[PDB]
Amino acid sequence: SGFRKMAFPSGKVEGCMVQVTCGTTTLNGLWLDDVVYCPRHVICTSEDMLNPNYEDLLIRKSNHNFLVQAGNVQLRVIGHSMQNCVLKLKVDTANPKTPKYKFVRIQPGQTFSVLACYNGSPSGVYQCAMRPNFTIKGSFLNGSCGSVGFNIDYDCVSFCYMHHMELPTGVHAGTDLEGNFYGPFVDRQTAQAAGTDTTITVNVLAWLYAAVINGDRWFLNRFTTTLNDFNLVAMKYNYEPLTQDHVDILGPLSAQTGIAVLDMCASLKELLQNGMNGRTILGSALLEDEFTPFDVVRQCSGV
Amino acid sequence: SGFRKMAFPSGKVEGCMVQVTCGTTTLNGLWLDDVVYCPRHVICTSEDMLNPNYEDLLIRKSNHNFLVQAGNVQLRVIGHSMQNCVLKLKVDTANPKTPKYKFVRIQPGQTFSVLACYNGSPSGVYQCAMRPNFTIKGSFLNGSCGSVGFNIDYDCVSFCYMHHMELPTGVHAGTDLEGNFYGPFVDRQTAQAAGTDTTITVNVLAWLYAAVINGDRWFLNRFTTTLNDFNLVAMKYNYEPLTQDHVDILGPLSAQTGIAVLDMCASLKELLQNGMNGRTILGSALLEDEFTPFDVVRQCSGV
Ligand SMILES: *C(=O)[C@H](C[C@@H]1CCCNC1=O)NC(=O)[C@H](CC(C)C)NC(=O)[C@H](Cc1ccccc1)NC(=O)/C=C/c1ccccc1
Ligand SMILES: *C(=O)[C@H](C[C@@H]1CCCNC1=O)NC(=O)[C@H](CC(C)C)NC(=O)[C@H](Cc1ccccc1)NC(=O)/C=C/c1ccccc1
Repeated sequence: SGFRKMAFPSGKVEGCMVQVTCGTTTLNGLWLDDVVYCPRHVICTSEDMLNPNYEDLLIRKSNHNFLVQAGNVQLRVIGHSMQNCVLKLKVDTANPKTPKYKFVRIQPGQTFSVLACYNGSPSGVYQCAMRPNFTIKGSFLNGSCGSVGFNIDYDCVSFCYMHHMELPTGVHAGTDLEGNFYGPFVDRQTAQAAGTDTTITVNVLAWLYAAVINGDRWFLNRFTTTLNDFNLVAMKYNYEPLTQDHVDILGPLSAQTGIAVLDMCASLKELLQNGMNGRTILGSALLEDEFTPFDVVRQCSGV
Repeated sequence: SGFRKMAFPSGKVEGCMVQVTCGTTTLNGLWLDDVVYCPRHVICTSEDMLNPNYEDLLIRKSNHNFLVQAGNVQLRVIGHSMQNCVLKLKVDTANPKTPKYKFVRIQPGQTFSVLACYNGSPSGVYQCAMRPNFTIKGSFLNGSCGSVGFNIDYDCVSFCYMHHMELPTGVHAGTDLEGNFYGPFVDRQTAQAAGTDTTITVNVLAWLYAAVINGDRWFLNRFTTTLNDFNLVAMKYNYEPLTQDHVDILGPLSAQTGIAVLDMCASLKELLQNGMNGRTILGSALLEDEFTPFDVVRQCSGV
């Protein structure tokens, strides 16, 4: 028993982290085979933060402008290119620690582990969800760029996030590993706003099932609702619409607990309209939406 | 900026996990140099559970009754001994991945990272605190015994916890790596109940400082209190007494924010007496007590 915000074991990714310096700017790089991936804004100066044209800063760079350090071993850069908002630095050594890996782009509402690093050295690991507005609520300080997000399936690391920036609201924005930003953000010093966020309804339901599996039952009731009547309540509270595919995805948790999805929806509607009246669910006084149905099944395997 | 429950990178410990089987019972072991450490209840059977004489059970075992597997490689057990509630299995191979390490026993109120494992294979990593009643609120299923808790300083792994059991309340109990239980628990079958828990006051104050560092300021006030008057309120709400050493430990966070410790205590008193009136702090509607002052400093480093 127990339910915790759990990250994937980070060992396979730790072996991929290097330090990339260009000018007086240092950040993190991801070393896979003979390529190091890093945010392209490593080539920017104090003087070009509002109007940066990145082909040219790049055209004006040479291979020797990039110092790549793996531990205390210097890697020789033998080629450089831009891929959207990331740089690909070809180095003269394939990383012997390269895991089996994939570059996947994730969907809002999906979760991943972040390995926070500074100067190529990992600091900590934690779980994040991609918000409906394509930001993430992380923990990132100056020097955290090149910190990657990932999932692991058996021995294959699916990289999904590279960190680039913090917004004025304190939330975080980045790219997939092809260098394409999540959301309407750009790698400039512009104060940018994300759109309005919403709550990931299917995840809240999954976490309620986690609660039941773990013995928290006080919020259950006889009642059931229709999908239509639930979604009318959901939109009033800034919750995302629940689709039939969401209902289907919750099937296995529904079967394990014997609580029909639309029954659990009736509990959620009451929680939304009444609050908790001083009680907690799995140690929380708020409704939690950063656990996917997969996250619950993986962790609550067998109770 | 940002504040998350963050675990240490788990790579160094992943390289130490093995699978230990004796009879029909499989659990995890910790392989350091030429010794594998595991819970001694691996040698118990279905019908000796309520009070095994472990020491009778061990004299009846031989080296070949213990099968140890590191990945896909069987390790030969060449010796076995009991140290309190753990077993030391001497193997014929020193683990080439052994980090610099220490066996430390932690205090209630301190935190550590848990690498949850099954069949010698790591599943996830998360942060735990040792409760004042010597339990931990973890996520542990059947097969997770022998999973370890640890902190990392520089590149030295300080192991502090090995998992043994779940209490009827759903919380978890284990030993240090010398096999001595945290708290009044035994690796046998009784009606084991935790003693009454309390909230870790110094940690709540540390987390309030993290909140300020991260721009959550609504709970601040212009009052200050005396340590005596605060501790009278703390005792009323099941909070641990705040000592002058606690105030001293909070010094650096006090200086960084310019909020004197006893001023922050005045905010905490009002939070305890009024609640939050529907507001949140660092995304929480409850007062969080599983971040130490060190956890905050290390993460809210330089704003
Ligand atoms: C890379 O390591 C770094 C990480 C972020 C910086 C520190 C805070 N948390 C982080 O994750 N990424 C950047 O520095 C990035 C470089 C750009 C994309 C070229 N910039 C930022 O993240 C933010 C964007 C921003 C700009 C203006 C307002 C609000 C957000 N830049 C800053 O935070 C700097 C703000 C600043 C500096 C000096 C004086 C006043 C304000
Ligand atoms: C080792 O892997 C295992 C992990 C725990 C078991 C599964 C639940 N979560 C865990 O962390 N540790 C044990 O199995 C341990 C072995 C003892 C110490 C020799 N036992 C337990 O953790 C609990 C103790 C307990 C016993 C009775 C009531 C409450 C708690 N044992 C059980 O959970 C088994 C309960 C049970 C089994 C079969 C029928 C009815 C109840």
